[PDB]
Amino acid sequence: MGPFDPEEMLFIFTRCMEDNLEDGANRLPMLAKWKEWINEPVDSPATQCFGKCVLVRTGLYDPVAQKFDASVIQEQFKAYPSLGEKSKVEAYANAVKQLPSTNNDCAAVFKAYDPVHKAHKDTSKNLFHGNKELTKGLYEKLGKDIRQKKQSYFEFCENKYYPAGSDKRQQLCQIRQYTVLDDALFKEHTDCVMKGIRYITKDNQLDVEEVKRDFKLVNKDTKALEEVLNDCKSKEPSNAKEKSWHYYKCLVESSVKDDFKEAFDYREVRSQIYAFNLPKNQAYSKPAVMEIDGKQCPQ
Ligand SMILES: [Cl-]
Repeated sequence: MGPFDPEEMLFIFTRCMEDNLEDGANRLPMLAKWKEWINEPVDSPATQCFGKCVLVRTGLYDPVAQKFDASVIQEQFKAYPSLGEKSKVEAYANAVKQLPSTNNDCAAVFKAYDPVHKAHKDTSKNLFHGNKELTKGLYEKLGKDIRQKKQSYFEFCENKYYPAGSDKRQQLCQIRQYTVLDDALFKEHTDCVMKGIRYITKDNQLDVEEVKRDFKLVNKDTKALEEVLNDCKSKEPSNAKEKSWHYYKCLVESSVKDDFKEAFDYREVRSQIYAFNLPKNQAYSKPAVMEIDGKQCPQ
């Protein structure tokens, strides 16, 4: 588990908040605290499950082992020497290592970790891209090489593989209209997108639940999707680097293609603001039915 870059941690925090914030009067007060690494109220099931969510996605809590795991702390510090002081990182890792084996329920996981969170707040916040000043500097260093805050993930990938001002830019006319290109460049670009929206994991595996999540958000049933994906999986290519493209092509050409395009389009919109749904769950409405950088597409 790990290391995680700033975008990866932002994804984790915002996803866990989206899934765990209450839907009533407590929503905004809780959001204001959790955003600032204040895991309160400690007695709230919402806070407890939020905390467990973050710990599971980072690998600090291993739900299979039913124990905490400090390995990610060392992986994180190795990747980001500027974000920790060795003695402090070691003290934090030690505190995690010495936590007892803990049941895989929100309350138990949260209660066990909370003392560590508080005793090592700055250490953990700095290391895992929660320090606003440090993270701003890292985003500047990375520039075009990482998806930036408030940037469409699709645009991040497009700009990497089909850069503005290049003879490649024109291909976006076809790409944005769901034309499935066959070349190595497009396969890499599609890997960038599919991994960026988490349809494909870091180890090139399909995450059916993530695709389903996006169907449900556009009010589409997922039974037909699951059947299509099962068929696509039965014909999965053996070369790891082609798996993202394989699933993209399969979905685009399948009997769920229209629902897929609708779901994928809305995911692109939501990828522009990771906190899209946090102040309040936003209602989805199908956009009314092309230009690239102001230039008219010939198709
Ligand atoms: Cl964002």
